[PDB]
Amino acid sequence: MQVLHVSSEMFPLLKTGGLADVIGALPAAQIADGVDARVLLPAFPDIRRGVTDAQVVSRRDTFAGHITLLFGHYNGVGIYLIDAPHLYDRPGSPYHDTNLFAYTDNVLRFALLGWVGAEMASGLDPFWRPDVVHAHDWHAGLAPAYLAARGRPAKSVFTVHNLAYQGMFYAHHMNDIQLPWSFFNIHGLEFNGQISFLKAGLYYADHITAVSPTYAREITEPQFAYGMEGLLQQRHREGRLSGVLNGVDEKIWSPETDLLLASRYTRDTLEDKAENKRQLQIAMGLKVDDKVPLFAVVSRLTSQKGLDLVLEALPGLLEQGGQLALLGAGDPVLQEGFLAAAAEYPGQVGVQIGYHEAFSHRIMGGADVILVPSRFEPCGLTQLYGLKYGTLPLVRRTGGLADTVSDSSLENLADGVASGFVFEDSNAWSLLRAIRRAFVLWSRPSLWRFVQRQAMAMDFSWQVAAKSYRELYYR
Repeated sequence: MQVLHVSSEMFPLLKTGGLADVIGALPAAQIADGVDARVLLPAFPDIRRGVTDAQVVSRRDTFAGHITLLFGHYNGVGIYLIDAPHLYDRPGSPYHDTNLFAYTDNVLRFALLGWVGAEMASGLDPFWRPDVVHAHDWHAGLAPAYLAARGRPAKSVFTVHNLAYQGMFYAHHMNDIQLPWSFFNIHGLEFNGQISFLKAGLYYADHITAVSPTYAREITEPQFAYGMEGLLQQRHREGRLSGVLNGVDEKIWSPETDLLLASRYTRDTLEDKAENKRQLQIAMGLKVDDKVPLFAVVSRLTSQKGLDLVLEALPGLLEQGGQLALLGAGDPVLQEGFLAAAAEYPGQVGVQIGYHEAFSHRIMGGADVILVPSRFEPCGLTQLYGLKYGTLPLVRRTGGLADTVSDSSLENLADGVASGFVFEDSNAWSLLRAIRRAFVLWSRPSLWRFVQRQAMAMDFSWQVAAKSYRELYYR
């Protein structure tokens, strides 16, 4: 089977969001799983620097200028690049000028991405054509549309990584992107008076995907849907809306090999995790002290994430002996409160304001618990890391989290399935209850170790996502 992924970025060559890890990690899983997967990306400069061996496949004109299709490999997976300097050769963020405004011609720039995707399905490359074009997020949102206009030469699945970015453009661009006029219709890429690459992808795709089974069900509810509820419910009725959980690259994230840690450890050497802790408390300003549970937060500081809730809970958490190390940024109000808390409880509350992937690993590897109290969770990733590192996640029961963590109930404990802590409601009382639960578990160290081994044993690798999508593709 032959899938072609169409996105706008790919770890590690270029990344601005979690989407790029998928594109960077899924296709290789697929390759090893019976699916011949390839990737089509704009030829952004540092996307291009990475593919040393690129060679020409075709030189063509376009409704947006001279493209020249290249092909080479990267870490063993086939990459196609749309070489189009007037469009793609730009320093700064591939999405905007130094002055932080989008590139006005962006519509042309990503319609192009879609169109090449669709063209691939019609044989733009004489040696290889995809059975399925897998389009990814609004950037590739038109690919399922161009496909439709070509009477669906290959099947298309579109996954939404960010229901939030609608990919809006003015209606009068209909005259530039070369799709059938009829497509600009509420039943089609029309959305609140404008074009929407997303509504496009959402409407035209043979089948749609969200990043988790439940967030898949979730977005059919109007609270979640950013106004796409109608379409979504329908695709659901029809059975062309499901969720597939994303994966975790063992190569980057994994306590056995993580070169960022004071000490690597395994599921049956958890005694080795202790220096990692010690070091963390140290590095963060916290009483070095192992008799006590260290709760971490590594997240954008926002309401969606639940940190207002963490802040309300804080005093209680501290009251019962715990400590908190936080690493993130976002809403001012929150930043204040957490600094205030550090000031108020120096030694047991330690707060870094900012962002820092290297340091997050040291956190992920030192902490005892990882707090993910989301009001809703589009990209349930943090908690997978926790599980993988044996640092038990405490999470709200929503999106990916609801699919990924097992509460430390007696049931789950005896069934050897418990892997963390869960709370139902989005208020501080219920969070506190899970916090309480954590201490109670903590105070029975052998059980704690029991649950960590369980967390660590769970398979949330890409090989899993691969199977899932493989199966999808054959339908």
